[PDB]
Amino acid sequence: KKRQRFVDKNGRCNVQHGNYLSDLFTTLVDLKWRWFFVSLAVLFLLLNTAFATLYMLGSAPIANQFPAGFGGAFFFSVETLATVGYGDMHPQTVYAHWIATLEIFVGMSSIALATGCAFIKMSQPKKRAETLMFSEHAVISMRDGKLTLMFRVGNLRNSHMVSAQIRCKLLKSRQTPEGEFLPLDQLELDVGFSTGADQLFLVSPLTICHVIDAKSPFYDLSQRSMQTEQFEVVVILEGIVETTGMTCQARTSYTEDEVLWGHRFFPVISLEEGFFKVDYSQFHATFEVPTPPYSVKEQEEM
Amino acid sequence: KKRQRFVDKNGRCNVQHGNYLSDLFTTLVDLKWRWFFVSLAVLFLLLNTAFATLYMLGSAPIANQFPAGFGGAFFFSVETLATVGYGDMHPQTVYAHWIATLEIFVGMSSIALATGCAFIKMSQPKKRAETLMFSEHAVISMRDGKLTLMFRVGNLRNSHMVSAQIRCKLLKSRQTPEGEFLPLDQLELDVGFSTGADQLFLVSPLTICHVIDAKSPFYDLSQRSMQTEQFEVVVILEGIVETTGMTCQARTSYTEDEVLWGHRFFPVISLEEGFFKVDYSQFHATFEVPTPPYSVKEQEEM
Amino acid sequence: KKRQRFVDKNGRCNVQHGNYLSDLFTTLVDLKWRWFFVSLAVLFLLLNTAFATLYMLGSAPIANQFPAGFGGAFFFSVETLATVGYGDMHPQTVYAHWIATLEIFVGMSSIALATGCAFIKMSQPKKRAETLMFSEHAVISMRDGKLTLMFRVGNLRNSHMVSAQIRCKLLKSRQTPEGEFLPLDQLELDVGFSTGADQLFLVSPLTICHVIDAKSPFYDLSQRSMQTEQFEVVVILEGIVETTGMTCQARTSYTEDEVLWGHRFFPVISLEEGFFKVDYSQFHATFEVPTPPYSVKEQEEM
Amino acid sequence: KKRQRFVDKNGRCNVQHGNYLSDLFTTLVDLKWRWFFVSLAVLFLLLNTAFATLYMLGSAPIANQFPAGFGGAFFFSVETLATVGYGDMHPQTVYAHWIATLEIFVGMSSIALATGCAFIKMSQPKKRAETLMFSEHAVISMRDGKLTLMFRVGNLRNSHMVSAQIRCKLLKSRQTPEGEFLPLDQLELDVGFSTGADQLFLVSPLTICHVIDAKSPFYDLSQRSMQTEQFEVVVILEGIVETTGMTCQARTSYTEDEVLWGHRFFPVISLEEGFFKVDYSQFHATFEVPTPPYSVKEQEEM
Ligand SMILES: CCCCCCCCCO[C@@H]1O[C@H](CO)[C@@H](O)[C@H](O)[C@H]1O
Ligand SMILES: CCCCCCCCCO[C@@H]1O[C@H](CO)[C@@H](O)[C@H](O)[C@H]1O
Ligand SMILES: CCCCCCCCCO[C@@H]1O[C@H](CO)[C@@H](O)[C@H](O)[C@H]1O
Ligand SMILES: CCCCCCCCCO[C@@H]1O[C@H](CO)[C@@H](O)[C@H](O)[C@H]1O
Ligand SMILES: [K+]
Ligand SMILES: [K+]
Ligand SMILES: [K+]
Ligand SMILES: [K+]
Ligand SMILES: [K+]
Ligand SMILES: [K+]
Ligand SMILES: [K+]
Repeated sequence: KKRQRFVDKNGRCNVQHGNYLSDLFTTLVDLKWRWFFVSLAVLFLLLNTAFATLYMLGSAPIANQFPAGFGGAFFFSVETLATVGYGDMHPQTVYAHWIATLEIFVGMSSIALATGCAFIKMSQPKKRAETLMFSEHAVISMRDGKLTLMFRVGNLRNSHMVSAQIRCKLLKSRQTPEGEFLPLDQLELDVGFSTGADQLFLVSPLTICHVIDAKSPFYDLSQRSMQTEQFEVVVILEGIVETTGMTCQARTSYTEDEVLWGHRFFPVISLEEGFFKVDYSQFHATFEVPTPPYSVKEQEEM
Repeated sequence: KKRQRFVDKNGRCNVQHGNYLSDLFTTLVDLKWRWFFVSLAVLFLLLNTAFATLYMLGSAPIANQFPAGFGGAFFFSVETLATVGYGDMHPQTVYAHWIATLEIFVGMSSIALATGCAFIKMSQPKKRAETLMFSEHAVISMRDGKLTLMFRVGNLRNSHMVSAQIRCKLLKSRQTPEGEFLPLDQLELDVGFSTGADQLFLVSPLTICHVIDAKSPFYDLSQRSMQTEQFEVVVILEGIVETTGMTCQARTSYTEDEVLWGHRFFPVISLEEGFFKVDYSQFHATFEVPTPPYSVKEQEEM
Repeated sequence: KKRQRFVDKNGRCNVQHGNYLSDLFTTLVDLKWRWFFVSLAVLFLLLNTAFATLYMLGSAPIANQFPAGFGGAFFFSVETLATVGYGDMHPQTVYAHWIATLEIFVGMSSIALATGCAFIKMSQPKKRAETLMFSEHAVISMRDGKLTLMFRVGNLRNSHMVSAQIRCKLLKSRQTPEGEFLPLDQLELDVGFSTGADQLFLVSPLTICHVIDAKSPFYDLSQRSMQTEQFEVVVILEGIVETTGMTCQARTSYTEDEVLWGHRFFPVISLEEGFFKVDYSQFHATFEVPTPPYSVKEQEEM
Repeated sequence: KKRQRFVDKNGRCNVQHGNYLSDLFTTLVDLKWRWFFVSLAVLFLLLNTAFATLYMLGSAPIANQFPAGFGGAFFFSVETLATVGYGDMHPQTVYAHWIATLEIFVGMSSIALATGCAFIKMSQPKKRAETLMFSEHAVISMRDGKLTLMFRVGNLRNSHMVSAQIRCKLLKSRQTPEGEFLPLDQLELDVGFSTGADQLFLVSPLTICHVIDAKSPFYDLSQRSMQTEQFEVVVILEGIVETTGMTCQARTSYTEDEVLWGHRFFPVISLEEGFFKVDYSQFHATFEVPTPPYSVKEQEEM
């Protein structure tokens, strides 16, 4: 179908490199709460099954063991691991006392670790899918007298984020005049770093602008050349979740075929009574407007 | 009465979008401590009422159940959910042991979650209402030879915040020369991003300055045009609470009618004996000063 | 003695403003560990004394109460508040069960809160007094062909901090040409914001430089004028404690009499065998060097 | 062998300065999990051995003490310190009640502290050794018409970091024209601070570039002078671990002998099917390319 992009529209990078709970850690945290707990419950049962078997290795280790056999050892383990200590059943032998001592340490430890995970889980920002949105396409048309590359960004579910900032990079394979091969060269796309305009007040959707001039990597991009050019505009938006103070990031990408020459976005903001309304049905919509086909370079130099 | 502003003086945005505890989470945390705990107490009682009924489904589930009936099941639940485990009352049947096992897991879980919430609650900065203040009005008058837009900001209750930074945006509906409709266009208002002056040393109140020149959105704003202009200056102040390391933000807004042409603020700082005193009675006060009615543009080009 | 400075050498601001545990919170956290715990121990004893009296209001509330009287009620309270629940002593009446239920809730709550405080306490950076140091004096002399204001900063106890940044403000009372009174006006002192040099690699001590040119507030400062000038250079250094990720700040100040014209710092760095040594005995030391008495302005315009 | 560098290739600074758990704190946290817990287990056993001896100072302090003697006092201590409270063994004397009360307080405290440490331990980023890599050498050759200093950086184990930024400093001993001795003077090496290019999108390896021009400290560095020059390029890369929101830093260094004149890096990126592959075998590899031996200064002025 289409060429292989380096970053998916959802922000996922299609890279592959070559030849302490670090990996499974994020997994646990990533899990939805219901599966997070169902997950802890499983470990709980396993640890209890394990210590229960250890107690059974000794003879009459537990006073008033009920029910007799493995079952009682299991429930005693439960009250021990969680430090409940009803005590009707309790260690009756030195061997049982050592097993209980070890289980008590392991139980506190496990509670400590599980508690840490819960906190981090709680501090995590909601998935991008439900917080930040980018327009499917970007466009290029004249704005305030200059050919401009634009795309839209909006913050749905109020994720109470502050310190919102946006950065844009152009990914393109190229060869330098000296003959250096640069497969995924990254060029800066100025979207406000020199005016402070890249520090966003993102409440309602915004149309991000990259002015195409002599310093822009798109200085010589024309309607025609777009048809044979190969590039990828990568967008990075970062913010901090106020409630937690956690820094989050949302990313998207626009390949050459997802940039529409001679288009303009429809507005999404409208003034009502008591408030301004955001019509999300127009979020991705654009329409054609009179735009010259020439690159800024062809125009400054013709 | 007055037009509909996009941001209230208190920082609240009047926006409305279109068609895991995420929402109720902030609510709980937002609550005052007394209601936070009264809130946890309610859940505690409910969980205990719930497990108490479960125990009652079995026959003589609890040894020495006291009082007989639901009451004893309730108190046993209490000592179980909180992992106290006095044990005088304790599971007497396999059924009761399974219910207790489940309750113990739920109790640890609940303690873990409630503990997480408490921490976040503790890390939260005090409300703006009691930490950062903005002058009710902004003014425009000559300072150091240049027409300047000014407003005041101060930090009351020492919220031990560092990394204090301020940003200002001009919100205004406009139409581009190419005919693009921009309902809530955001233009940058330079208040120090090019000198480092936007990185504030906020101890005593400060008068924030926006120099009106050729690059300012207010380049052609005159006393006369102000009377028919429609805009909103949005102010964003961010800082970090030292004690907790949490990043916070305070916002305010100034509509065209809240900007006074030809005014100057009264001073609030005074040198005493041993310290400098801040007279907050003059915080919002301004007085008229000789100021030309022309815009900077009319003056540079007349 | 000397005039009243706005910021003490130790970073303390001498300001006074006018007419939920927020205040006492920092106090507790500020406390040294030994007093933090001795402080929690006191609350523990008080809470236990309180619940002990409540139990005593009922008759024979506790089974096997030992010792008889208040003492037994106190120890039972202890095992209850901390959720130990030995259970030899346990609620014997409905009244005692309600008191115990309330105490159990309060105990979990207290443990939760105390645990939160401990975490924050642990995340706090060590006091400036033992982490960041500033030279007692600043100096002004020629460096690389330009009159420069300099002072020294060093990081003692490796506080594992990253993202170290420095900012400098000139505090001075002045009157604008238009007649505006500005008691504590803050002017920016460029120390690297336009080269990235304000982002410090602070391992060994550094000499911070402010080049005095036409854009500097000190453009017309001469040896003579220094004798009658009144100002205060406020220095703000911020960093993040790597281990905890907490942002901290150290501040100092230099009044006009603490700035030495025609001086240069002695070096503190020396190359040994296997490492570079820092001689802190030379940290504050400076010596006189041939320096013209004229301000940069008198020199550019003479 | 080789001269003494100020920063090792692994980021370690070879500095030595002159004449509350702060030091041992990082140690504990630094420890691998297995040793972290084995470490807590030791304290646990010691505290229990200690309280066990205290109980033994009294006569028949514990009911149903089992086993008789120190052993029973030890196990009772265990159930007390961890707040399990089986209660079969329990305080029988006022003396034992006071010791238990003290142990209970110490146990909660210890659990609180250990829990805090665990959280911080969990929030720590994985060691650089397994997260960020720098090329062994840097090179200098022509790129896009300009003599450029380059080195490579890559992020191995996806440490989910955002807000990635890079800074570069030139460390060199020098003497100012005025005769000031500067042993370890730090000069800024521009690697994108004026284009936003220092804010990296680090997924696949990147070649960092420092353009050598009139403002560069290397303006007069030639192939010949490199042979007798003495300097050290220090590289600082900072990022935030998304999962935890913790800011981390990786550093490296390049002495004059580790900078290869007239070299170029081999590419590491290759386009496969479904993804872009990173060949880490070429990471450190460079080859010679036609490069003039003259410094930029000799060339601009010849
Ligand atoms: C007394 C019981 C208290 C239970 C409290 C449960 C809080 C669960 C919080 O979940 C988190 O909410 C965030 C939004 O706030 C999401 O961004 C995040 O992804 C999600 O994991
Ligand atoms: C042993 C018992 C210890 C109890 C400690 C209770 C600490 C409660 C802290 O509350 C928080 O204080 C912050 C200011 O410090 C406010 O900004 C924040 O809004 C508020 O929620
Ligand atoms: C199993 C018991 C574990 C006990 C752990 C106690 C850790 C105490 C940490 O104190 C903190 O250390 C920081 C430096 O690391 C200081 O900057 C900070 O001011 C100080 O409050
Ligand atoms: C119910 C039991 C749950 C146990 C959870 C154990 C989590 C251990 C996390 O360790 C941390 O992982 C980070 C990467 O995620 C590393 O960067 C860090 O160095 C390492 O210390
Ligand atoms: K118990
Ligand atoms: K018990
Ligand atoms: K606990
Ligand atoms: K942070
Ligand atoms: K944090
Ligand atoms: K317990
Ligand atoms: K218990």
